Amino acid sequence: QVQLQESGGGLVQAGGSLRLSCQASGNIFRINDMGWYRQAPGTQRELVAAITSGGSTKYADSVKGRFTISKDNAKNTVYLQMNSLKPEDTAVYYCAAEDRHRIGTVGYWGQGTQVTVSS
Repeated sequence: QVQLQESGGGLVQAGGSLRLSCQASGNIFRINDMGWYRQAPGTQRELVAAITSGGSTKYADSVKGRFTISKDNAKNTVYLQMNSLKPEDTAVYYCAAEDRHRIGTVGYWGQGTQVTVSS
């Protein structure tokens, strides 16, 4: 099994930038797709960005053009680069990983990292 650990959250002024990191450890070879979800105060958890091992990406319309998901294989980490942050990006952000032996669902979750965008 696999563990996911997020970091890089915090407080940023509207219009500012923030880079989240998710380091995977354990049985790395088991990871297939990875992604970032977020859960704003009161709302449901939503998929924000996803990446495959080969580098294919996708984004929710609400963040597309502003957020970039990427990976560093050597460091076993995936990133969420968040530019032009708006107050509505305020949420707990969660790292997620698909297990190759159970495709189509999340196999592993991080504990979540708080991003607060001030007005």
